[PDB]
Order: sequence, then C-alpha cells, then structure tokens
Amino acid sequence: EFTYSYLFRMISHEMKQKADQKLEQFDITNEQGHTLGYLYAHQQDGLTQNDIAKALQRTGPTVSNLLRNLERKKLIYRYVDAQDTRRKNIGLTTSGIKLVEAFTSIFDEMEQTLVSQLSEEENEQMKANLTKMLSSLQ
Amino acid sequence: FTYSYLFRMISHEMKQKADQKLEQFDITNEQGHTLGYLYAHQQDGLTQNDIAKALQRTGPTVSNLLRNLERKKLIYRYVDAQDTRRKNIGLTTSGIKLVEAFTSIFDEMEQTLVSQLSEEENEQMKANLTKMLSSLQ
Repeated sequence: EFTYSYLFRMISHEMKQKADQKLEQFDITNEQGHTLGYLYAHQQDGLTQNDIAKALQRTGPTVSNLLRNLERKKLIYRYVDAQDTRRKNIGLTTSGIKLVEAFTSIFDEMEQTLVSQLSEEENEQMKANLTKMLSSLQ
Repeated sequence: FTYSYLFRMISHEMKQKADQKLEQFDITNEQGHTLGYLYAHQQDGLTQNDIAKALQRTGPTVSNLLRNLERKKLIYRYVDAQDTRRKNIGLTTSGIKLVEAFTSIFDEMEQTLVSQLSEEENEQMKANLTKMLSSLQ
C-alpha cells in the first residue's frame, strides 16, 4: 500500500480516469490526446511515425492505427521535407489544432493541481527523481 | 518533463514488464496486484469492497475479477457472520504458492526503484507521492 508499485499505478490510474471522463466530449481517447499534444508541442521538429512510437512506447501497429484514426478525421496530415523524401513527417491540421487547444486545458488543470502540492524547488527535485526512476525501468 | 508524462510512462514500463512475465501464469496484471494485496494484508481480513477500493475498479468489474480467480481456485470467498453485507476474501494454499511464485517479478522492480533515491530521499518521495495521489482522488 505504501509501495511505489501501488502509488505509481494509482496516480496514473486516477489521472487516466479523469482525462477519459473529460475527453469524452471531444471524441478522442487518452492516447490520441497525448499524440495530438505531442504533435502540437514538439511538431516543428519533423517527427515521423517512428518518433511517436518511441514517445508513446507503443508498438508500431498500435500507433499506426492510432495515427490512421486521427488522419481519418483529418486531424493530422502526412508531409515530407523538401530534400529528405523517404521520411514522412506528421503534422496537425487546422481542425486538430483547434481540438488540442480545447482539451489542452484538461491536462494543464491537472498538471497544476499536481504541482500545487509541492513547494517551488520541491517540484524540481521531484521531477528529477521521476526522470531517474523512469530511467531505471528504461 | 510534465508529471502526467512521467506518471503515465513509469506506470507503462511497469505494466509492460509485468505483463510479459505474468503471461506464463495465466493471470492479468490486475489480478496479480489483487492477489498481492490479499497475500500482503492477509493476517488481517480483506473484504470484496476493500479490493474494489484498492484498484479502484468499477463495482461489477471487481466481482467479475474475483469470480475468475475463484474459478481458478486461487481464492475463497465467504460472507461475514456479523455483517451480512460484506463478504470475505481469502487466499487458498494454491493462491499463496502462486503469489510466492510471481512476487519476484514485482519485487525486483519495486527495488530497482527505491535503489535510485538515497534512503532519505525515498521516504520524502513516498510522502510527496501520497500527497499527490490524495489530490487526484
């Protein structure tokens, strides 16, 4: 009960739960919310289908379907850099951007309720330790 | 670097490593954690509702999970004598041996985590972590 195994699986369960409840209104799933967000935030980088797979820690076929779903809703688009052409870069369409800007608040609200329990430099030290722990599990 | 990322991700690495190694026992990650709680907190008696609160999986679901484990003969269920409304859960010897068999997966993991923070930092961390879990609930 005081185990990190317990702690961690619950702090994320409770988190997944609250996000799904809210995203029901956008017709997107937890994973897709996170995918769109990643595309919104770190998009200009040129990330491909593999890059999202790495970022989501999801099996190629999983993430392949996920992207294929969003593309069906035309919320993302495939684009290719001019000289580098066997790469296929993923980007947000104008509707996807509107969507991200609408739920994004869900996450930010949550993030805040989290960081608001610890002190100013108590959050810096905490994040440093999670990154270290998450690194241990690699 | 966002918490949500980290908490999501950490949990992910954990379910995945668990799921791989538990495949050989014909149980799921959730059932694994349940048997653990029963095994762990067993000198005391654990109720169907305590399991429900523990996961905290939906009402029908927990009864459904339990019925499976009991069909697997890993647990017995019976109805408290004082209070007709809660029912009690108990590990079978089969169940006890099974947990003892798989616990090594979860421990090896739980350990390499405490490993990462110096013993003073660990206590501090379980405290902050509990504080955070309190808010989301």
